Amino acid sequence: SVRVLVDMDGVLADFEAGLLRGFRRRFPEEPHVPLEQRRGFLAREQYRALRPDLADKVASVYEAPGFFLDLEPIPGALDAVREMNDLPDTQVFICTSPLLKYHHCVGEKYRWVEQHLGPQFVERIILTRDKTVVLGDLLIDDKDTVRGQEETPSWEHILFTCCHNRHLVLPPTRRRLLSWSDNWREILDSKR
Amino acid sequence: SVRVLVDMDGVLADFEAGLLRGFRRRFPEEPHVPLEQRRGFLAREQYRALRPDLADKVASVYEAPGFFLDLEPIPGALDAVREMNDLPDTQVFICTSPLLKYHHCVGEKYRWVEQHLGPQFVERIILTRDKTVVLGDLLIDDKDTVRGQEETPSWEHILFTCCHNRHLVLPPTRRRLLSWSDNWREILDSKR
Ligand SMILES: [Mg+2]
Ligand SMILES: [Mg+2]
Ligand code: NA
Repeated sequence: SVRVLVDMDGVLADFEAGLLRGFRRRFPEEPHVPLEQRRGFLAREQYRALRPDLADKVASVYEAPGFFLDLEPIPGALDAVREMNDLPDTQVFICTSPLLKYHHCVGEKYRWVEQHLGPQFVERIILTRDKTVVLGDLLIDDKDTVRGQEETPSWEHILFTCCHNRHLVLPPTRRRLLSWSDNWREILDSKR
Repeated sequence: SVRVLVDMDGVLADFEAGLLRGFRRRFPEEPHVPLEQRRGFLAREQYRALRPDLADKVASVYEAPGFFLDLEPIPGALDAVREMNDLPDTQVFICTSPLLKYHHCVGEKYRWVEQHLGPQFVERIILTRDKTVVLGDLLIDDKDTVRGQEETPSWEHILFTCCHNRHLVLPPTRRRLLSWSDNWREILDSKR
């Protein structure tokens, strides 16, 4: 059996697109960061660098009620996770971190899964700020480094390509998924 | 470092006492199950056995807004988890399962931890319906058996005594903690 931990923001749910659209809607006069100029995992810090007052503004978008509930799916993501879940000798968990400002994030993530993937996938959510203490064979995640209390996680991190990580070049000893069309089944097969 | 997974309901937060209190307040005419007569992990099924329509009435208590937020702490629990978190070479996570009816459970659990233990402990929450895929040395949990996709969890389950499990007689292979005034430090030491 192969256990796949599938990240939520940037892999199933399009956080970055949601952030930019909410920022453009609520702060139309201010400078913004086009998606393909994004660099680094923390959008708030790139906005701060653009202009100091933008840090709190962009935070207000992703901390607002409804923000997580209303995110659009990543193309191909929901079909892929459905397909993956239905493979023999495969199990899937959705392994996601809440924001530090958790209040409108935790419940909305559960509802987003319920609505987009259904009740069977709600039961496969793991909410944690430390993914390294979750046992699995693979972690598909857009964060460029996934760190925590286990120095040597059980899983292999598969970087899922996203605007903020596109610029990185992995060494030949590592693998990137370019998108959900980039033959994920072969990565799972390497663990069988 | 020894990593201790600490359950929430029945170990930190007194679910059973809150359930009974809420049931007696909402349904003051109805028969109830005194805590000392509780048997089996799921109160709802004991109520169903008492009279079939009581099952849904008890569920309406623990599904109501505020139910989780308003639980009282288990005696000694908050002090013990504070002391444990500060021990040298010791890691604590709060590892808790949401209800299937998650809506008024997930956010309320985060707020309960924030209020009773503080923001830093909120970062130590792991929400999962499968605790067997969480890495640790020890799981302190009142559920009589803790099962999931790993047939042999990394952790040793320490059964935390609660009204519903007290009469359970276990083989000497399974260890029990009678309360937070029992010798939990020795159990941690047995893994160092
Ligand atoms: Mg992500
Ligand atoms: Mg419990
Ligand atoms: Na399957």
